[PDB]
Amino acid sequence: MADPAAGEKVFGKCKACHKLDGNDGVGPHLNGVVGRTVAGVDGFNYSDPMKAHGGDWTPEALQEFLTNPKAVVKGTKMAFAGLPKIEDRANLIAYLEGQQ
Ligand code: HEC
Repeated sequence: MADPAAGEKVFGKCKACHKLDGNDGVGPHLNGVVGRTVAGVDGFNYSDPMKAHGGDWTPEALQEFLTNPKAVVKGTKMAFAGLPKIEDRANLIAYLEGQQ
């Protein structure tokens, strides 16, 4: 299931650290992350294994990192446990395509 309205309720788990619309808080601003370069917001300083990772945030790279972030990038400052169900990750990735 890839629904952007159910992805807005799943993004309430992200809202306290991350704000979509230009504003960088505890994490960076997430407007248009689907396809965006790893360590790409010039303005937010990232972790050293996040800067050394490379490539882009594709829908499989976002599904692996949102399943467990500190197992995928060993030494990221993202203090989030994980989304185990596919519908929560796929609904959220449809909302992050909706806000490009
Ligand atoms: C605060 C406790 C966070 C929560 C809750 C979530 N994330 Fe976060 N995110 C946070 C930080 C501090 C960072 C930077 C990590 C680093 O190593 O520098 C991040 C990063 C992401 C990223 C990468 C973005 C990029 O521009 O490279 C993504 C894709 C990301 N976080 C997504 C995300 C989502 C969708 C969350 C809710 C399910 C989520 N984060 C929660 C801090 C926190």
